[PDB]
Amino acid sequence: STAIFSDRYKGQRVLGKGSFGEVILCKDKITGQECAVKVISKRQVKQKTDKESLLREVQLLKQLDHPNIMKLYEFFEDKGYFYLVGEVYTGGELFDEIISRKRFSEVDAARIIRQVLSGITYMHKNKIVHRDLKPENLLLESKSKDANIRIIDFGLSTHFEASKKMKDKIGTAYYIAPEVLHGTYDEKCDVWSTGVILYILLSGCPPFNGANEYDILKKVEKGKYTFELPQWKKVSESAKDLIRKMLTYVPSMRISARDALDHEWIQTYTKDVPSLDNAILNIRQFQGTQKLAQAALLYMGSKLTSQDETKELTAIFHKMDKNGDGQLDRAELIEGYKELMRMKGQDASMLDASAVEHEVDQVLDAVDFDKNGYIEYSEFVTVAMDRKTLLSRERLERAFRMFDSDNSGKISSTELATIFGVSDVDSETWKSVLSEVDKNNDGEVDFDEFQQMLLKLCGN
Ligand SMILES: CCOc1ccc2ccc(-c3nn(CC(C)C)c4ncnc(N)c34)cc2c1
Repeated sequence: STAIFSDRYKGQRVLGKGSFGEVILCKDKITGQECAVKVISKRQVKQKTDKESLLREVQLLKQLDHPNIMKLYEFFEDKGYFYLVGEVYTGGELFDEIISRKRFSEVDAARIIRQVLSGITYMHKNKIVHRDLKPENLLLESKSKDANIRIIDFGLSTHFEASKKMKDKIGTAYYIAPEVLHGTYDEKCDVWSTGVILYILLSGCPPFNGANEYDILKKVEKGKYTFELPQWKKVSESAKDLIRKMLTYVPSMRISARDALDHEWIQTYTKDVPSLDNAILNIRQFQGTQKLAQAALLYMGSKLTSQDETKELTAIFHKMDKNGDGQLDRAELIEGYKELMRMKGQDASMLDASAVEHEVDQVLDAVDFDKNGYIEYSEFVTVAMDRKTLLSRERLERAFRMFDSDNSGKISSTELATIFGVSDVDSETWKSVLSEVDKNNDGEVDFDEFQQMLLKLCGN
């Protein structure tokens, strides 16, 4: 008989959203082992391969072992989902840690890139390609400072189709190898992606850039880039030589991961070296922008999900309310909330019956109602839904504050252009919405105004 994920694991909390699914911090019900589970919804993510081929890849991945590669422990599958259980890392994304440091030299970059190349080299030896390598897939193992980089998502993109949705696409275009765009690719695509990441570590700007996703993709496909920016004047010849070799257009002429590890630049800088201050500055701006556009798309999504789940939940309860007096008990609210999850797939957070009981009790305990009596469902619906959004509403706010590095209270129109370009919101569409909110021609918006624009960009 098939083994069941929630027989073995309980959810602690959501860690975040990555490629193909939500990632949840889980705990083994017997051993207390904490793990990070990536939950992939079959409704939302299509498979590329047969079951057979996926099972064999999983089995291989459970056996592979390298210090710069996320350890996979278990794999489960049921009717609606795939569950990929792996080791928890607590150090967060590499670039998030880099923006927090006072100095950053080529030696720091070389030590980072060596780790990435070492992980990749090993995976290539095992005939596993990443293809979607980017900064978000480089996690630090712990929150220490000599912490190792662990690369996540190796092998996934071969078996599951990427989302076409921008909220899931943010960041992808800078890093993708040109040959991946055209369909004929091999493991060399991962060296290209690393070259891009390295270019960014040493200058703070993407080598291939543009005002929207398609403009970025157009630059990538032409494959041309330069080292003419001022901050390249501070950088060694050997680093630009390696970059050139990694960003070589024709894959057969591009350096391999293994050979890159032997490059002069890696050798010299990983065994009287200035800080790259202008690069740190550009990376923190790049990062903040990426994080705010991401938060803007999630917020818009969250509002739409709420509009959808509010009405669904009310209809479920109306139906359930046989007598029609507006009064359900706690087990009924639970059955209805379950009914909502049965219909939805959005909550990886509500893995089993027991997580749903708990969530109901959280809402009741907020709403000043006794859990042992009968309850007005319309009031319960109102509180339950804010719970889900405000997470995104307060993360939106948090992300607006982090982007506003000067504590000015405002985002300029130029900055909005940048943010919406990354978010791939049409230029005349956002300006139009900004016209409707900025009637004083300040050419800038505060947080509430920004939020209002986003509500207008999602049909509110
Ligand atoms: C074959 C590789 O496929 C997988 C399988 C499981 C994963 C579990 C966690 C993560 C993961 N994703 N994230 C980043 C999230 C917050 C976006 C993690 N943070 C900490 N520890 C982790 N392990 C993760 C990625 C996975 C990728």
